[PDB]
Amino acid sequence: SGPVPSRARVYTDVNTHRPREYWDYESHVVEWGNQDDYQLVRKLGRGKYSEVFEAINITNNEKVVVKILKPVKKKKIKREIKILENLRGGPNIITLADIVKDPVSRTPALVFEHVNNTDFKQLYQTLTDYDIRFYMYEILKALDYCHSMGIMHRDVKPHNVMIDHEHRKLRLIDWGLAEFYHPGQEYNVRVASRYFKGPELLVDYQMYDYSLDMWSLGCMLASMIFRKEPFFHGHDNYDQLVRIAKVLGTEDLYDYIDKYNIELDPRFNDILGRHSRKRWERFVHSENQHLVSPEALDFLDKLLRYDHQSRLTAREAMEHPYFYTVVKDQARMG
Ligand SMILES: Brc1nc2nn[nH]c2c(Br)c1Br
Repeated sequence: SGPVPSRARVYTDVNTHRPREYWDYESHVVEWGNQDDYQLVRKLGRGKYSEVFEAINITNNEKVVVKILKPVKKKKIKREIKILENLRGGPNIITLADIVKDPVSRTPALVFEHVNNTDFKQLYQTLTDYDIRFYMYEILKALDYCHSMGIMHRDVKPHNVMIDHEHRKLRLIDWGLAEFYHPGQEYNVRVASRYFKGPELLVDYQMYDYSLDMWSLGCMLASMIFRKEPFFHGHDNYDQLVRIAKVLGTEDLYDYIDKYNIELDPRFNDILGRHSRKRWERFVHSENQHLVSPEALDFLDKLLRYDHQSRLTAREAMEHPYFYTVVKDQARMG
């Protein structure tokens, strides 16, 4: 039988109509600068693919962020570099300032523009109802741009959103997992963080598209308005689907499985069970009532869908009543 093919409802062929140089990142030539132009000041943290430092550009004494890339295939380094240059100057996208290599260790490193970020473990506890709508609108500006540019982030989560709350600025960072969308291509489902993986990654459906980012965004919105971090708290990839199925119900899950003829892992046979689709009022209590509204629930409900085709696009999300007040204040400032 095999899975049913799928295509994105928006920006399906944008990369096809580009010159081959735009998406053929393997043939991209990189001009490696000298890392001596930067002096590391502080370690801002580290992850599985890189360790991040705050550095100073000794030529003009401006703050930058140096991200020393951990050993991955050069093909994947050019991918992140090509994507960052294609998205350069876009709304709420991090700005790649330079590409350098250590003269001694010869290790590649990326240099980004500095951001004054407050970690969401201290910031999301302080966000008002308006702040969530405002910053979600900013993330949506970034997602709509890169999707329109044929690029698919595949790792949307609070750790990858730097917010300057004093200046109300926001930047979407960490594009090491981003990929170009091409209709018909089957991608690796081993992407994104566990708590933000879309159902298509959990049931191993490889022909996904930009809508994968919209599920991750719905997981962020759910945790912010309900004050439950994370919202789907699974112990592994298989239990992650059971946590989703206990909220969105199992009826729409098996309809999704049947629609795309997805071969379900036999491990899911005994753990999914049968669950109803819970109304969002079960997650509202005295601590989060000021962040929940009929608009927030209607908007959240339209993001968290099994069928990736039925999720809102980034532009459709920006047109939701949930953002009406943010759009108006933006207009007068204009
Ligand atoms: Br500010 C800032 N903080 C980070 N923490 N991890 N990666 C980071 C990046 Br890229 C920037 Br820019």
